[PDB]
Amino acid sequence: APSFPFSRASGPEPPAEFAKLRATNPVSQVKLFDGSLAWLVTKHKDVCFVATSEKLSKVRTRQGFPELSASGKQAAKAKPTFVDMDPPEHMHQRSMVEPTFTPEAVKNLQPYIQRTVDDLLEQMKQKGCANGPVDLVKEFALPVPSYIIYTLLGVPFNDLEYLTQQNAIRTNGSSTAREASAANQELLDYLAILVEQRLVEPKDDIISKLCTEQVKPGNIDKSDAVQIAFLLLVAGNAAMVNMIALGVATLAQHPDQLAQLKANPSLAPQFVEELCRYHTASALAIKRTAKEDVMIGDKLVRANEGIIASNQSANRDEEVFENPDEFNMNRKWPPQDPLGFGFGDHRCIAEHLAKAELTTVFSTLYQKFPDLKVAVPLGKINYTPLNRDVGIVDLPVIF
Ligand code: HEM
Repeated sequence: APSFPFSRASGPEPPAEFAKLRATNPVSQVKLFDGSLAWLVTKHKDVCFVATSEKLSKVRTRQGFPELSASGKQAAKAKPTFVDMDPPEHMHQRSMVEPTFTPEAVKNLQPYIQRTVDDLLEQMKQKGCANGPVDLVKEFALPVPSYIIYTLLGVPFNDLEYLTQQNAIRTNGSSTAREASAANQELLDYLAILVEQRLVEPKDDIISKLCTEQVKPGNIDKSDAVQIAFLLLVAGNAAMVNMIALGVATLAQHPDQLAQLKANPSLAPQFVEELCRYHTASALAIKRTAKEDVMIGDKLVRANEGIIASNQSANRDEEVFENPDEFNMNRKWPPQDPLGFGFGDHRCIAEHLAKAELTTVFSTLYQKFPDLKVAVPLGKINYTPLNRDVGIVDLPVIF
């Protein structure tokens, strides 16, 4: 059984194994870092099955849970938030914070999203690039999602810059373990103060709603509110930053599509759909154990065995997506959903918000900067480590 996670074939490419497995061994066992085994599912239909089957559990205290790193086992001991709950606990908690993320609520947030993007672009323009290229990640891909989720959560404007830097430190590959941990605990400490403040004087933010609607009635306690707020901050931010950077890189790699997008910013929704299919920035979240035996394709997954369903692989499944390794923003979409945001009950709470952030970025960035260029050869872009989720660390640009 091969060691999993697999390493990307190269900076921007999925691991090579998936294509071979889809063709020859679509449900197979892999070996995790601790020597334990897990079933790896690679076809779109089977990923959807795993995502929705009521015979499978996200509860990490079940033995056989496929923890992928030593730190993952550590984290499994803490009180779970809804990301790791099954029904009925899952929606009991997830519903406490869904209202901000509904399609309609996101539609009404569009002018706020646009303003945030515009303001960061204007700053970038005034900082300029007269002495040399600037880092698109630091100056734009990082602050856009960070500023939005922090503001939604209830952080005041003045504190965004420092807290954006510290949340980045948490996940920067360059951070030492100490630095990352300190930044983590620091964000938690910050959030705990905000919870105290909003319990005394609520404001129009997600933390206040937790406080008034859940803490004060005794449905959850203050610590729970902190953890839920924290989940919402850290679950998707690194993914968003990576999707923005990858989109810029992908457009540079496919100049005619950049040309099309500049000529018609109304193509941004379809560009984002293709981007979220092609670059599966969160590929390791659809994990389960079997509560009882379940058949998947030609395999029996027994009770207490772990399963990993690769939405990355699903998104490249030739049976669903014609010419799947072709980036094509004019793609003719099939009836089956791309799985960038997962599937089933646990499907990304923020899918609508993420897509709105990305659409706003890709309908504005090249209007503001029609001559934006990556300022290193595309071959030399600094991607995330090949054994981690796809992403970009920094991206020098000129404009
Ligand atoms: C482009 C950016 C993003 C991508 C690609 C993405 C992708 C994902 C994927 C693959 C999952 C797993 C869903 C499943 O279990 O089937 C997920 C879950 C989740 N995401 Fe995102 N995400 C993104 C942005 C966000 C943002 C902006 C937030 C927060 C605001 C967020 C919050 C969450 C949470 C809380 C969950 C857990 C949902 C549950 O288990 O009920 N995500 N996301």
